[PDB]
Amino acid sequence: HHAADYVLYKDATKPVEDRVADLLGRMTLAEKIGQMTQIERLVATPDVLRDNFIGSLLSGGGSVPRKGATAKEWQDMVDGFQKACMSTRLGIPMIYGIDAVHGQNNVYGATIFPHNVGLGATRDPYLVKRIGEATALEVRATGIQYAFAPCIAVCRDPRWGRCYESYSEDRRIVQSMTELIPGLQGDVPKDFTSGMPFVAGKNKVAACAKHFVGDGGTVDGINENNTIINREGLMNIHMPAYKNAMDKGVSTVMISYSSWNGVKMHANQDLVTGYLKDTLKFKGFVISDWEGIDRITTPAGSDYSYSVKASILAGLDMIMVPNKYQQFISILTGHVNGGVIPMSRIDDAVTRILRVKFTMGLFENPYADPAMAEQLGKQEHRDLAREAARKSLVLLKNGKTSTDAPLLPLPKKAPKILVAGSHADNLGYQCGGWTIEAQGDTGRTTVGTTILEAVKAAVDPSTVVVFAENPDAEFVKSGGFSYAIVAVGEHPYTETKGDNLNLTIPEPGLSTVQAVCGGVRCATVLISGRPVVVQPLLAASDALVAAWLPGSEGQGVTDALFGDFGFTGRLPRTWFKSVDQLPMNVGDAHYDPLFRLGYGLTTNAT
Ligand SMILES: *[C@@H]1O[C@H](CO)[C@@H](O)[C@H](O)[C@H]1NC(C)=O
Ligand SMILES: *[C@@H]1O[C@H](CO)[C@@H](O)[C@H](O)[C@H]1NC(C)=O
Ligand SMILES: *[C@@H]1O[C@H](CO)[C@@H](O)[C@H](O)[C@H]1NC(C)=O
Ligand SMILES: OC[C@H]1O[C@@H](O)[C@H](O)[C@@H](O)[C@@H]1O
Repeated sequence: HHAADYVLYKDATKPVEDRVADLLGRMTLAEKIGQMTQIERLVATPDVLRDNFIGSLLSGGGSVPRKGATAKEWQDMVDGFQKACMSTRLGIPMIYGIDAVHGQNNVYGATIFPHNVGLGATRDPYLVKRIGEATALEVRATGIQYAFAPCIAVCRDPRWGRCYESYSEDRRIVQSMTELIPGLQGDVPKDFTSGMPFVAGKNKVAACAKHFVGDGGTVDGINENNTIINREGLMNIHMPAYKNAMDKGVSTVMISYSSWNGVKMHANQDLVTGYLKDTLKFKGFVISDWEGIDRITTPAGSDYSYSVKASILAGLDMIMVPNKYQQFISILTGHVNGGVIPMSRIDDAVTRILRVKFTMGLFENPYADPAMAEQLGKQEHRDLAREAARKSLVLLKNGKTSTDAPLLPLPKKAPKILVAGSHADNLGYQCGGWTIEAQGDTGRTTVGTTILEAVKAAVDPSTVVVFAENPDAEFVKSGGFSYAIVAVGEHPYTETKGDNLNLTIPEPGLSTVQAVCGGVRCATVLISGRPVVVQPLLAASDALVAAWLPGSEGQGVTDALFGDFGFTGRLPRTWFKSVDQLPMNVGDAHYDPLFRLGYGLTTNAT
């Protein structure tokens, strides 16, 4: 279709499948295996990207051009890598991925939304869609086109260090929150075939349903472990939301480190090819987790030749190496050259990769848009996070006895109030994991409003606010306080570091609540990724709020404390009496919760 140097794959007016086929038929083995390779920015250089025809880059947690980098610094970095990729023979653009799992959370100044467990507490799929939308804009602010989200794990045991990344122990709630997908990617058209990939264009991002499948079903919540459940329960609990994701055009699917009845997901042909591809008709690309193929073996990495064979024969399309690309490419090339992996498998992986890239407009808009940089941390997005934080809060107690005056909502005007606790003025703790680093961090790590800052922004000008992180009982009794707001809870974590068999909050936490509430009527705000042992905190407190990990916008907390809005959140998980009960889920036979799934007290706006 027209000039003498015409190349059909480069013609934006042509159908995606025709462009895919046209380009695939021109590629060498090296160019094909390159597409299948995703590398860390930390090992990327212009020569590495060209010489190995690399398909994809990522940032792992904390993998950033520098601390405090601006949106434009990110764009410049991503465009630098893209320029190298576009200078290859075929000029296939790379796709750049990142964990934007509660906003664009590796980036300084990005809006940080509540983590998924709190979003489950909202029962508000449209709010979740709007968070997807805003997160797409903040990702594209940084020049990035691909988010490793949503995590649609169904966490069945809160001892797991990633339980906060699950919207609920109830698969129906997780299913409902797959609205994140069309928020991130755009709505699919009226005619759409379930399982096809979709992204609307340059203001949206490719999504990723992860981690397939049963990541939240592991024994005793041990991260990356074995999920022991018959096929019926796998399909009834862990699988459903993947079909909702197919229906909404999720572009990619990431494979889990976990095993199912002793078989490593990253080696499971029956589930990855037989089920996801052949039965759900998924036509986007399947990506590994980070050194996920390595972890097929014990020790991990002890037979990388086998890792490559097993994973690629199982049906994985793109491998998150993410460092040893030379070894990955060499070993895979060897296997193809020896007939151990057929060309049909290579061509399928590359067809899927290219399909997503052409569908999302990456060949038309390979570079960043500098007018998008100002989307990062935009006040309108912060307003949305603030609404989400407030809606996520679950009020568990509001009065020690049925005849007490209800403590919440608290008055904005009082002569003197106390804000206390390790979590009252600590932005990093209120954001939790996957914020600036994977494990998260402590203190003022990004731009935001702590609980203390939000209190001061909310109260009448005549109200004196005193902060004391860990006051003793006498300080409180002597201070002339009208009431106290005390905030405590878990420290930031993710993955295996978060696995925890006792689920008791660190001290001083309870001891501060006791000292404060002992002296003055108190609202306790518990910051956690999951239910934790809570009877002792309840016994001391007039009121207590499960605030989960509400993110950067602390004013969401005070919005409900001071009665600007009423409490509406409902537990998205069972609150256990003891960890000896676990696992214990709604619908179980011996169900003896401290608070059942769906529990939540309400207030009315002042
Ligand atoms: C589960 O963890 C146990 C305890 O560390 C470990 O020995 C076992 O190999 C793990 N199993 C799987 C499938 O990952
Ligand atoms: C509970 O578990 C974590 C390790 O997972 C540990 O750091 C913490 O000290 C433990 N708490 C108690 C009460 O043993
Ligand atoms: C709030 O308003 C409702 C209905 O409009 C009322 O019936 C309810 O009891 C009120 N709730 C509280 C906690 O006062
Ligand atoms: O950061 C890249 C990846 O790291 C892995 O450890 C996690 O399991 C994934 O959820 C994440 O996308």
